[PDB]
Amino acid sequence: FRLQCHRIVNDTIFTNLILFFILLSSISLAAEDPVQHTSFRNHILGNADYVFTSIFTLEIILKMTAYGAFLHKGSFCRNYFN
Repeated sequence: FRLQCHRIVNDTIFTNLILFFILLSSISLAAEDPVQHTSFRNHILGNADYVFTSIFTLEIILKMTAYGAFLHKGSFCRNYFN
């Protein structure tokens, strides 16, 4: 029943997580269009960015709980999850 942690650490999860983080940082931030009205193309771009951010948050939270209830105390830098 503990093979889930092994699957989380294995299966190149780190590489795809890095790729997803880089792509979300590049898309949801650089392509922001600060000074604009609601618009149509900008509106649908913002909606797509919101949906992508939501699904990325969902994937991050579902990829959590690797060690279980032990990373809360021994967290040198895992506290970023907060």
